[PDB]
Amino acid sequence: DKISHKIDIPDSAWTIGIGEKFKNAGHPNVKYPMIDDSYVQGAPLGGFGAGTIGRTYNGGFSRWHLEIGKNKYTTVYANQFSVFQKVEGNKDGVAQVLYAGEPENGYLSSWKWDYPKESGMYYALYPNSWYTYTNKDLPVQLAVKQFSPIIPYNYKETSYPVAVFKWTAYNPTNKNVDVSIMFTWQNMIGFFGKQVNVNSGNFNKIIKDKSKDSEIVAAVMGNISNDNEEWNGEYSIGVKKVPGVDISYKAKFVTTGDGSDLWHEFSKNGILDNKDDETPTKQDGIGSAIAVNFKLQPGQTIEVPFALSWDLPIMKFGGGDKWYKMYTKYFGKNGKNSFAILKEALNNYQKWEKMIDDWQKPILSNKSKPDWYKTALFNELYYLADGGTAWENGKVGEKRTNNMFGLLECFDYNYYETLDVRFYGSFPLVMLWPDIEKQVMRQFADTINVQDSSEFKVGSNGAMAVKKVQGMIPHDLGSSYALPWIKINAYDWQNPNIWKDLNSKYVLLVYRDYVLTGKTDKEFLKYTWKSVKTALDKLKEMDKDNDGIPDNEGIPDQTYATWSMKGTSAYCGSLWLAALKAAQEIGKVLKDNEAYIKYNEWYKIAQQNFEKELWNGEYYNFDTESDHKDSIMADQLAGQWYADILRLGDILPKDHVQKALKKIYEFNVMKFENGKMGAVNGMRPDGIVDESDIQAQEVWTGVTYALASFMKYRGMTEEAYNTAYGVYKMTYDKSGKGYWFRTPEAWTKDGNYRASMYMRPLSIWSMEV
Ligand SMILES: OC[C@H]1O[C@@H](O[C@H]2[C@H](O)[C@@H](O)[C@H](O)O[C@@H]2CO)[C@H](O)[C@@H](O)[C@@H]1O
Ligand SMILES: [Ca+2]
Repeated sequence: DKISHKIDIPDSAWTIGIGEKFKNAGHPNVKYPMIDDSYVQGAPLGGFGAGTIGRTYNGGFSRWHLEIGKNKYTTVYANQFSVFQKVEGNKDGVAQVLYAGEPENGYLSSWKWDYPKESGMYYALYPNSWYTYTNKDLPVQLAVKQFSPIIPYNYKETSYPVAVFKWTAYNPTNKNVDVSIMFTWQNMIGFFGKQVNVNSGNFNKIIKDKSKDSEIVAAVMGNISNDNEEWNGEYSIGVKKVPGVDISYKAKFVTTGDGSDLWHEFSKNGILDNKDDETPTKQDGIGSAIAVNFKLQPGQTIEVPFALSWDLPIMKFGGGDKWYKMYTKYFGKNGKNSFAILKEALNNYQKWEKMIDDWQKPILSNKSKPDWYKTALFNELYYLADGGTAWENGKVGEKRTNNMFGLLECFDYNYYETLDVRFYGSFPLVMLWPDIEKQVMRQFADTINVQDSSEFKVGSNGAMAVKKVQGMIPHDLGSSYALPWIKINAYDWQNPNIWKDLNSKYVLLVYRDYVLTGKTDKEFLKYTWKSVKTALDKLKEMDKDNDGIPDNEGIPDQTYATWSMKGTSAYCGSLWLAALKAAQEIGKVLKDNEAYIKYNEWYKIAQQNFEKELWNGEYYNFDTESDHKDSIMADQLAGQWYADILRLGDILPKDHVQKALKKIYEFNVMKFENGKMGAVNGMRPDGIVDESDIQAQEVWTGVTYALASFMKYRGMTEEAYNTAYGVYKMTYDKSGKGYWFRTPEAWTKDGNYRASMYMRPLSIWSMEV
């Protein structure tokens, strides 16, 4: 491995061998159907709202999120990098596809498949990933750095449907070596969004752009149609010329054939025919090929950049709504702009690299933090781009001031911006992309007073209920199978209009966003104030016994729905206390003196009653009226956790909070599988897991990272990192269950999971407040 010294892979990068098998991978622990795409994953490529492409550690372009809100796992085998090498003075060379595997069907059989094991590594520190190629039969060693320009406080490049592949090649041998690197890409127009004739009209063309300081050669893969539809647009691949390399290309080869039309050229001398065949296809799959060839003298290094772009301007949801994607603001909406995007990337990727280094460096250079934590902190951010992200730039067939945004809860539970989940999972947005965060919360503000009197069938019991109640915050802002932003509350399994935590979390989220963006944005507080007051006032009406706190009703009425709460609960109670104190402070800032006085009286009354009803001398009871009331909940003081973040001070006595957290650490962590798997949600005071409901027996990844941050703020440094460590281990480590780049909501004692690719674990960013 002489190539690793010649590139800058950080030590915290997640690593695995190319072609490595993994023996202990977990699977779903529920009886209903649930996604399991295996452990062959990688860091995604593509910006926010662009649609993402998951290239795996084996090198395949396999996890497709280009259809916004859908997860499609299938390797498009034609999409590859391939290498040709010949030692100078030798008659023949070798050619090899850089993919640890082979096609299932008989297509592309003439290509050299099955990149051997123990011959290279994959590395990932999102948004960067790397492949190294160190193979006995390849004299020249190769590495590629691949990324998309995901940059905090940048809402432009961060949106781009683009990837850069910066190759580095080094000759450690005593002889000159001829080397070719080739990028193949299938014309994927019609891969989604066409019932019939999936390839028909597809055509490829070569573009050459020589502009003194920059020669670029690119294949543009489009369609003859000018239909402005979900499926139509362009993919492009290309390369920038550098000193000492020459470029060759093949505009059209058949992907639904044996491949020899391309391979017989490339495997001969690593040089292609430069044939520019623009004729459309009818039934055959087609693709393009871009290759560079060069000669490396002994000890010589060369760097050559490739790029990939996809101009697919329109997203369509299942309800029929068609929206333009965010990036269209910068490149246009007509779907004929893939080359412009690619050219931007090939001429600016070095700037983008430095911008990425600039925002990672403060964390990476802090040597007081262990590398494992950085691996998790950065790689968890995969979900921002990969979570079915929707970022609109106008509805198809119409100007507008704001660009609505949606991140999914997950693909199995296909709901945009699920509020109770985003309470934990929105930390990276507020901290790194605050304008997006604020926009999402204004979307929620705008839903508060919406009334939908028509009824729906509640799935868990069968009872009918009102869709959307005035003054109650929605569970979500819709589904990709229906109408995001328009038809809210797509979730019907329970009735969110009776939930006791959503209104509180909403208020806490509003004030969080003000506090963590510098306490300067009064306009944001003004925009949201009516909704805040309404939300707390409607929740006050659910106080039955007149203790000043909303009553949980012993039925599904909060986040932990099936692990029911009754009476005053630690969870909803603490959130209520914190929300009231947050409302007080907004009151003071906006000079709404009556609101201030009101919420202050409500706060003091509820605070006293909370302490009296729930403090047992060691921790806070789960609730007042359940069968499982003395259970130790991991999330018992969620309100106080947010109050620390919001700099709202002590809603509960310091001494009591400290004891509760020590108890949670002693029990929920260290008495659950030796504290190597996170915090189990519920534990009985006898040191046995609360078995009243499945949820209680689950570790929730995002709850645990949140709990770690809470411990950290309260000076429990060792406990915080030990708690978080178990979540890292399960996700990323060889001893875990192989959930890298698909971190689930939950696992049980056995390490099997529920709901892979989940928003909540983004809560790890709360540890950086
Ligand atoms: O995991 C907590 C999370 O649950 C989500 O509801 C799931 C539920 O967990 C599952 O048991 C059921 O079969 O499916 C529903 C989705 O329809 C819920 O969306 C979240 O609010 C909650 O945080
Ligand atoms: Ca009450």
